[PDB]
Amino acid sequence: RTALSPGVLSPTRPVPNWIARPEYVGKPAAQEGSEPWVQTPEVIEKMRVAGRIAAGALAEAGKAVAPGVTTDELDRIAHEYLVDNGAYPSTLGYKGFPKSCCTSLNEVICHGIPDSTVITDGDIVNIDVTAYIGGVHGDTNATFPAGDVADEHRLLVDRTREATMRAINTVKPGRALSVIGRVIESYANRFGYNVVRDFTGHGIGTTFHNGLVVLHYDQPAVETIMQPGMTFTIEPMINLGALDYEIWDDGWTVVTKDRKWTAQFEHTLLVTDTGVEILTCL
Ligand SMILES: CO[C@@H](C(=O)NC1Cc2ccccc2C1)[C@H](O)[C@@H](O)[C@H](O)/C=C/C(C)(C)C
Ligand SMILES: [Mn+2]
Ligand SMILES: [Mn+2]
Repeated sequence: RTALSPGVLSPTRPVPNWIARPEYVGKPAAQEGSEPWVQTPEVIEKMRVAGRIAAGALAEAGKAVAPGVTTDELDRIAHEYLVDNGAYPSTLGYKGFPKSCCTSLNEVICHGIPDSTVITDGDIVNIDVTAYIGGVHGDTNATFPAGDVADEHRLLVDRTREATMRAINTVKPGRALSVIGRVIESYANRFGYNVVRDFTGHGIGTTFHNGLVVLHYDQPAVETIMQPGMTFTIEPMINLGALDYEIWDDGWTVVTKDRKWTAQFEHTLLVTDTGVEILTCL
């Protein structure tokens, strides 16, 4: 189709009052960035719940991706899943973000705002859902095809899923955190793709972005070694075209400047005593 432009947002969706809000709702910023990177066993138990719920909501929204649906509808479906399972949608009110997930079509790198945009045949759409429950967060995203997607776009989506999975498989106690982005970027560059730098994965736990940064490109200056009980996301955004990007007037939606398409996948991971566990499985 043509380059995307913003549509119209629906009103704020209410959350039942008994579901606890993260502290950052309504505030300019969150109290995050200095929390421990290794979680207690009690928080890891709570994060398995949050991760399962976020994974259910992402799958339920994903089922609705089809030509003719709006991105606003994918948000209604994710929102209703979260609140029916007693979770707060962590994006809603983080730095004023106005919706309960991010929906990023085609050339949107990330942080697309669900709205009246209608998906058509051949689009790809990333849906990114985070659940807050039990005082902890779980964060996952995936790119879904709508209709008959062109080969070059189907391959970019399947290879971005593959790069994410190959990076997950490196996680274990003692591994250098920098191996994640060496594996992702070495694999993506086999095909001529370019791995986004300015947006990264992150530690997550009782806070959304806890100060730990997970890079998806090769950066051996990072000295961090993975520890049992560390929790973080791997969420590479991979571009067909160049890395240059622009931000829309809403101050959220990030688009490639050349309008070439881009895909992303994300899980929340636990470093176990021997390897890795995906917490955002249902
Ligand atoms: C691509 O997006 C990731 C992202 O911006 N990382 C940054 C890594 C990092 C490191 C330190 C501090 C903040 C951050 C955010 C983000 O974590 C998404 O996965 C999340 O679902 C969306 C969150 C909103 C839209 C509410 C922001
Ligand atoms: Mn996410
Ligand atoms: Mn994330």
